[PDB]
Amino acid sequence: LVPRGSHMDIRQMNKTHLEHWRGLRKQLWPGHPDDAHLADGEEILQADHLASFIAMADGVAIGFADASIRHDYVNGCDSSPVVFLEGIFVLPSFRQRGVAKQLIAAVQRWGTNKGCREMASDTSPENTISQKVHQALGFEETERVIFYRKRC
Amino acid sequence: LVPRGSHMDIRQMNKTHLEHWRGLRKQLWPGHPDDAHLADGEEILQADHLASFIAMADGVAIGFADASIRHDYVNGCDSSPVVFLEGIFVLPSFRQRGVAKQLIAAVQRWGTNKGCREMASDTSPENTISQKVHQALGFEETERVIFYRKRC
Ligand SMILES: CC(C)(COP(=O)(O)OP(=O)(O)OC[C@H]1O[C@@H](n2cnc3c(N)ncnc32)[C@H](O)[C@H]1OP(=O)(O)O)[C@H](O)C(=O)NCCC(=O)NCCS
Ligand SMILES: CC(C)(COP(=O)(O)OP(=O)(O)OC[C@H]1O[C@@H](n2cnc3c(N)ncnc32)[C@H](O)[C@H]1OP(=O)(O)O)[C@H](O)C(=O)NCCC(=O)NCCS
Repeated sequence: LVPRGSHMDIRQMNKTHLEHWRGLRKQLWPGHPDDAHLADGEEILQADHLASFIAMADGVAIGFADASIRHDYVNGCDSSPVVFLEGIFVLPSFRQRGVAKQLIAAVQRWGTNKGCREMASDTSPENTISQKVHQALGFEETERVIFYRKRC
Repeated sequence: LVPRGSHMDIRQMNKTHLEHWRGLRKQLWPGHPDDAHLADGEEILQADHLASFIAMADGVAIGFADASIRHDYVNGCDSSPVVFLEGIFVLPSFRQRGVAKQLIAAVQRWGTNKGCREMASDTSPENTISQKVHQALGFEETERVIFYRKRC
């Protein structure tokens, strides 16, 4: 069978996606231990406010997005709760083809169905590609900020 | 009575502080309507996770701080929940005297007693004075980021 190509599926990560997801995520956060990633998957799966999305193509995972629902203050946002995009990543060899586009779309649709008026997100200044992408997908830059931590 | 000066009290904003607080806050967020500020005071007062602190000096309000407890992800933080410093402001004519220092201290002590391992905060790049202050009070700059919003 050849006149076509071979479909891509954006699916919500359930437990049978845990290794595909872990595999891609190790490349978004190289520095976060396999154990850590596993812990996270468990947490995500079970939580009402956490969701992930995997973009499967011909039985393999080529991109994912990590969304959460924020009930706290959220830089540049007017309403609550907010659908935040915590992490999105598409295998190099599949970028600029609308994958992250669909992934982000499925993170919006999830957050809409969960009450969220706005889909927030964030990126690093050194991340120009990320910055552009956000703009291309209709995200408006709201504010830039510096964060601090102090132990209690 | 003269050999001394005249004590300053950092107190947690209850309802009999609502106009002193509103008065100072109008100068942190000029652009937020008196109505809005009032709404906020009500909300703060009643919520388990919201707290404010007023620095009273000789019966008048000279500085305040707005803290919240964050249960969502928090840029540059390792634990949850986090005591976030949403807003701090000290009348011009009282800065550089340790007021914000005590105010921030009382926001830490509140957030400690509420489980928080870390006290987070944030500021704008154009805010050099804020930036310095944070450093002086032992806050380490964790990360800088750009935020985005998209409607759902
Ligand atoms: C951000 C990232 C997920 C984008 O993936 P993607 O597959 O390239 O996304 P899309 O192809 O759907 O791009 C959507 C839009 O961004 C633009 N864009 C994508 N890649 C771009 C690039 N590398 N440089 C400039 N513009 C780019 C597309 O042209 C545009 O399409 P449009 O014609 O509808 O405007 C990224 O490439 C990634 O996979 N790697 C690093 C992870 C990262 O940056 N994370 C961000 C938050 S954690
Ligand atoms: C940030 C602000 C609250 C500081 O108030 P403050 O009364 O001056 O704070 P403190 O005097 O307790 O200062 C603590 C430390 O910061 C330093 N500092 C204070 N003001 C400073 C200034 N104007 N320039 C440089 N360093 C400064 C103090 O020297 C230092 O004391 P230390 O000897 O213990 O290191 C500010 O001045 C304010 O009131 N106005 C604008 C509001 C704002 O910037 N908000 C920030 C987050 S919403």
